[PDB]
Amino acid sequence: IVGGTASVRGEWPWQVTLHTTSPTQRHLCGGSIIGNQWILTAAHCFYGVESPKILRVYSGILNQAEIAEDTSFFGVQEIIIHDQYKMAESGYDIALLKLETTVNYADSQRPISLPSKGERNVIYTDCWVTGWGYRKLRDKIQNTLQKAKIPLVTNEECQKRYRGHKITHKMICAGYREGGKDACKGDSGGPLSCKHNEVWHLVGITSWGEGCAQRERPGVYTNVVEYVDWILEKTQA
Ligand SMILES: O=C(/C=C/c1cc(Cl)ccc1-n1cnnn1)N[C@@H](Cc1ccccc1)C(=O)Nc1ccc(-c2nnn[nH]2)cc1
Repeated sequence: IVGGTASVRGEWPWQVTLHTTSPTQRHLCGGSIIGNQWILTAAHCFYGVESPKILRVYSGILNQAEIAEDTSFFGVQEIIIHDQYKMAESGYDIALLKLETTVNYADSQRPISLPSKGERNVIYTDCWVTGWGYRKLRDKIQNTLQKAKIPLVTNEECQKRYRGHKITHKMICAGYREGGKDACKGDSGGPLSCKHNEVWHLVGITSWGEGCAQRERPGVYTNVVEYVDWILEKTQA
């Protein structure tokens, strides 16, 4: 997260850190708890991942330093990637992880609500991006979970900033014209969370951008409301 600040324990309890163990254990991507056995994340996180056995999901984490060999984690039973997905920049950048065991909800770990199709006209004014990603294009994975409040921009605006791409209706963009606050490397798969009528909604999944926090280059996110039917179908199995 560029231009953000350290979060406090318990303020983003749907946020998880997904680790891979191959070739060695490290943070791979963010994710969001959406059900007792279900993490929603980005499809692009699973490049080269041939088995769910190498994945570990850690919940209730503020600092990566909390994760040692003796720290509890959730195993992954199955990775479900959208069948139209090919790469992040062309969309369908969404995936589900079915956990091996169930998350017992607490103030440290609880699900975020999905957006409603009836809310497509809602102007979300209180949106936050979170994660352990770089704080500059060249930086490193953060110990402490970061947060930044970032304004949504219209898809029409976003398209003008990425004329070499197609910004689709299943994408949503966020950023300042002058830059300075954005997701960055290591934040992908995590949530863009918007508070509306005193409830947090999972509006976006951190997906891609050209550089981090650059002038006239908003961050691009998977537009979650455009996938609620897909999420339902896949979780009903
Ligand atoms: O995490 C991201 C974020 C990309 C991104 C998203 C938005 Cl909304 C706006 C700008 C973005 N960036 C553009 N250039 N950098 N960020 N991307 C992942 C892509 C990816 C994930 C998994 C597998 C392959 C590729 C990444 O680089 N992740 C990442 C994770 C860890 C490290 C890392 N560094 N040191 N140790 N681990 C570096 C990069």
